[PDB]
Amino acid sequence: GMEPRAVADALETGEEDAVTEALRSFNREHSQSFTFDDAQQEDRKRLAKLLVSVLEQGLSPKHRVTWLQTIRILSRDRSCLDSFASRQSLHALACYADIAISEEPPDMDVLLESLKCLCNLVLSSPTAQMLAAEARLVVRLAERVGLYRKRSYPHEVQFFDLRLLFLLTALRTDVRQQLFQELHGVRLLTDALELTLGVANPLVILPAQETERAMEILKVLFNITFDSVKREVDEEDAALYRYLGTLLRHCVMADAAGDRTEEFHGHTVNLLGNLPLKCLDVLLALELHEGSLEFMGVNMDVINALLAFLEKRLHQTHRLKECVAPVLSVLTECARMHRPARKFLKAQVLPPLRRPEVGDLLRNKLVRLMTHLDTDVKRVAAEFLFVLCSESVPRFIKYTGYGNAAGLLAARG
Repeated sequence: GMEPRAVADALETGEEDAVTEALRSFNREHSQSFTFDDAQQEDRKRLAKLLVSVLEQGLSPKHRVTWLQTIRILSRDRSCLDSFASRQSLHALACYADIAISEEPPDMDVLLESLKCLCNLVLSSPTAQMLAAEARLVVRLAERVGLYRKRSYPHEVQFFDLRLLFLLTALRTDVRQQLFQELHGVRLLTDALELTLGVANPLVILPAQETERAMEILKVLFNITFDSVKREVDEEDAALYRYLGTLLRHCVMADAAGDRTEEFHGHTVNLLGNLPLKCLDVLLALELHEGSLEFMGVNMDVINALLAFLEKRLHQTHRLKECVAPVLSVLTECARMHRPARKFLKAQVLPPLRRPEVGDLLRNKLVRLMTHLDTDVKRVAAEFLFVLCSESVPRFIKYTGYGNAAGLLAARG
């Protein structure tokens, strides 16, 4: 086909017409991933060195898309990734992605292809991660995310904008902190989540690509809130998180296209686990439609859905039981906040019957978690049933058996 040597040699040939066709021929074959060959390792490296020197000096406006395409393809290789991880190479991409604090009109295809290059370099090059922080790309990247309602940007550039935001905040502590503290990240991404859901008549089904965007938003929101929320929050912050929690309540009650409904709820529940737990009362504020689950004059659709997610997530896991802790701690706080919730979950999880650990029952799988290797999963499992048991040690011992309940009574002191 179009080998990397022949593309390199075509570049050593000075004619711009053969380099244009040889790049397009290379961009057609190697666009998919199974074209990757360990035999063409060095020939891909020497071609990157040729292209990078053009990029950090300026790409001609004509055929600019095909030049970024070959770099986006070569950026999938960890060997050629170094050559582009330079201060001016990443400044060129940031300018073509329009997030470089330069302009102070957009070709949507050059804009998107640059974003995919930055995502590949930031993903695996710690030098690119450092230089992207230093270039403060998060500033105008968060700004474009806030103008998504005014500026009709395509789905692809919206997805890779949010993915780069995800990669920057996951891989750089400083960028994660300035999105939260200086760039109003929670409030900004909360508005982006609502726009992506079409909320404000509940949301029942989310389209395939609106789900893809919303999951990435939930991932960035998880990053900037995982350790930055004090839970001793302002009255203004408590309203912001209660607003965000209301959006997550819609996600809990909704469905996504494809099989993504499982991943979609997991991201939702993960974010709920980061909220100030007094803001979780929003989960119980859902007013009673008729077409509901009712318990003691309170809507229990939300808590039934979380319970369903717990029972499903409990089945799939074998040794990654950590992914069950977020829904457990959300359901535990509801049972503390609410009395009809404490009583509804007690009937569903620990119904009066007549061997606490043996069995395929939900009560049995939970008691098995009280004897576990992870210290957090074993504590959230016991605390859940303990709260459901009205925090009574004798009743707590009856349902869980004393052998399993000894850890909770000893650790609590």
